[PDB]
Amino acid sequence: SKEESREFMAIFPDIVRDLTDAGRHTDIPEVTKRFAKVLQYNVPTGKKTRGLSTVIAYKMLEKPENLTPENVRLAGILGWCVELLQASLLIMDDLMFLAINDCLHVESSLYSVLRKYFSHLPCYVPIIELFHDVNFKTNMGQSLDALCMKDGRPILSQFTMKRYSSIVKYKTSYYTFQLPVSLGMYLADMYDPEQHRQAKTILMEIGEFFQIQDDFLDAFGDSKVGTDIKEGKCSWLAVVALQRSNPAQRQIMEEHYGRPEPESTQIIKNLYIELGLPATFAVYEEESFNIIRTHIHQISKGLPHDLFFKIMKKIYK
Amino acid sequence: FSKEESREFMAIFPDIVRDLTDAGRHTDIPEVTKRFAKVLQYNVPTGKKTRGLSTVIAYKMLEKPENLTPENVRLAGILGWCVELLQASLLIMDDLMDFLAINDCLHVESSLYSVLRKYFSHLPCYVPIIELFHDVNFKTNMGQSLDALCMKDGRPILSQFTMKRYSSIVKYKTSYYTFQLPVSLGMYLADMYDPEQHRQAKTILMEIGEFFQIQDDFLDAFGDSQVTGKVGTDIKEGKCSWLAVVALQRSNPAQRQIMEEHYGRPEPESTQIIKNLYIELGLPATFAVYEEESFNIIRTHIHQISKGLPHDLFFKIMKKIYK
Ligand SMILES: [Mg+2]
Ligand SMILES: [Mg+2]
Repeated sequence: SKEESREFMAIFPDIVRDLTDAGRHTDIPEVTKRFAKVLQYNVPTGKKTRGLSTVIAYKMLEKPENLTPENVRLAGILGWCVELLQASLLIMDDLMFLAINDCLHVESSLYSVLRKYFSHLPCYVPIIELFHDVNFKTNMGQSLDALCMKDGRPILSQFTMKRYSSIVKYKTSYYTFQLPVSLGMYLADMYDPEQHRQAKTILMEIGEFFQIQDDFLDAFGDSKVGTDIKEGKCSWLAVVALQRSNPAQRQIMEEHYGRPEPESTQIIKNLYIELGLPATFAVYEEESFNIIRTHIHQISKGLPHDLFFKIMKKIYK
Repeated sequence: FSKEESREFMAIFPDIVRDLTDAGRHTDIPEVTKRFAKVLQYNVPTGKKTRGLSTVIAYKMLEKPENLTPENVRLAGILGWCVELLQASLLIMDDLMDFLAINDCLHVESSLYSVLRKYFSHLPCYVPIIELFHDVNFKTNMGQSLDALCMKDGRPILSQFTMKRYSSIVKYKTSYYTFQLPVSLGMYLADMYDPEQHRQAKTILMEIGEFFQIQDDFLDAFGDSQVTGKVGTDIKEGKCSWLAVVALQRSNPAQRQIMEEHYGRPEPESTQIIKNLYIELGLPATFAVYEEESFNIIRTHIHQISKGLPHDLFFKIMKKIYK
């Protein structure tokens, strides 16, 4: 809603003041002034889907009578901590020392925000541990992604659906889907590991569709102009292409996948069309939607079905 | 450090590797975990481990003798390895900025929080220790940013080379994680939470940290390469060195123009011109006076140490740096 978006965006200026203009580090004003610009440039622009998802999750997990402006604001601050992590990850991926240090500094700042607003609450240690664990798992995901590339060349023998599913889970789904919902759960004082486990099984399945759709639209979407083929990325399209390819089609992937020449991108796009990847994606979208929806209906305990259907409608519709 | 202290500390390392890579977790991604074990083994346990062993020595000299069990000294060792994980992440990053990727650097640092949760999450010192690592991380980042702001394009900004800025760089970039972190970890593991005690320690440790870096800066230009086993490149790299800061303080207009023209140039001739100016400006004699004056100030601050802190810990740390 407009009200949700506006109240969330209104928190950002207070976070910048907390990190750069709170009377700390008085001997190095040039660094804190510059850090405020780094935050202002890199963190609050474009869509804040992960941050707003944290507030939505909290609103639908908490007891209606506990949903106070103060508590919704705490959910918003957790949302901004997720956006500080998102900004650190985006900046690094765009860069790939002053630039690199800025990404580490943005990520490090979220723990200062957690200490200021949550150190006095029971959810403090669970939330800190969640951020630590998600950071470790994200690093493992980036490492698996990099093990699909040798020199500047994609290793197509590594492009298996099993490896693809693991990359998406660790590199993307944990911090994009699990982190917002688990933060909402902890702020609502839901600590039952079985509740977090059940949420995870669903959110990892939604996360996999989210990235497969992103991969499909990289090549077949209507105008950014997608560069997955050029960059030799382990994309769902490349994985399914290798499954469906005859030896002659496999040779085309080996020769042209991950080449910089615009003709090589066109050759791969044409092969994807020849292999019927658009039709294969259409079938996956319908079947995955139906399968996840069945799994949400089987969700027991005090987990609201409503939250997972809302997340689905955002991604699928 | 004693033979027993060193051997007991080194015995912990293979456990931390198994804890992080071979304890039944991340069952679906064995290629990544097997690789990460090699990243830890190849980068973390090699060389001197001064910061890690300093954490152990700090704990042993701060804790009540009756509480110094093998189990507690082993927890001090695990905290020391958490400092060495941080140190390995910073050293890998320095080497990449001059096989391993940037992501490995992030992964090695992230792993220390997994070790902290495993071994300390049950103790009252847990949140203080986590918050100390978070704060030292943020301050180290600020130090690295301040250091980077002394360079514009590929050239040093000599107007930025002030003693005030140099002192702030050494404090935030180096002294907090190298000197404060080991001692504050030792204090927290000994259930010493008094901010006055942490601040008393900090006053001394930041003074030791400043001499540590000033001596390192001096030896970069004036050290014996065959003795130190490294050829110094601070002049070529245009680093905000104590030598450069003091040179600019002592320089007449003609001497300053030599720094403007030749400081941070790749040509070996330019390194010799700057070294000759450092000799002309009496930087060796200035360093000798500083070493004597700083030793005496630090020795007195340690003699004066209060808040029930042990003077012998800080004398041991000082003695190691001044030799
Ligand atoms: Mg994409
Ligand atoms: Mg040096």
